[PDB]
Amino acid sequence: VNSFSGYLKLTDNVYIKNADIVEEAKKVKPTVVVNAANVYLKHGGGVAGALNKATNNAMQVESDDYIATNGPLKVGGSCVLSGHNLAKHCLHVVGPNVNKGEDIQLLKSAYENFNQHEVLLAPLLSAGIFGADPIHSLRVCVDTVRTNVYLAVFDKNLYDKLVSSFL
Ligand SMILES: O[C@@H]1CC[C@H](Nc2ncnc3[nH]ccc23)C1
Repeated sequence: VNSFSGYLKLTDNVYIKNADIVEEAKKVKPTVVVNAANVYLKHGGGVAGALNKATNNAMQVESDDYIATNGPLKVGGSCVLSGHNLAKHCLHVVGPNVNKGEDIQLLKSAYENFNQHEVLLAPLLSAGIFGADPIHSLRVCVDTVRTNVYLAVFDKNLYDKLVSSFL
């Protein structure tokens, strides 16, 4: 039993809700919140900008130190950093950005990072400003993630489309 509430169950291990991931993280305090990161951990907009804003820019400060030490992430890769006031940990995962021409097949690799964590609160990778089809992202999530994932979808209209079209 965990504290996630109001989710629709899609599969044995994947759950979905119309929610603001920032507000969901603030209420649940999950062990892991996933950020829709880029390779530079520049959290300017989309989910990343919203998560970072909710940390009063502490996520960005920590991220800049991480990059200065380690260099950029790989597309499809991840790193674990602090969850600040939102979660114990933040798993920064880099899905491909279609608006940069990145290969969509890397979306499966990106979701594989979730399997290193037993339970996660997450957005749909490569959705929103990353330019992928959220319906495809949900399919890859379901077919790749084996651990327990709670997906927060900000837009009510998209949420309804994802549920109604789910196979
Ligand atoms: O990137 C586009 C634009 C926003 C959508 N993604 C999100 N999904 C869950 N919670 C969120 N809070 C803020 C954004 C957000 C998709």
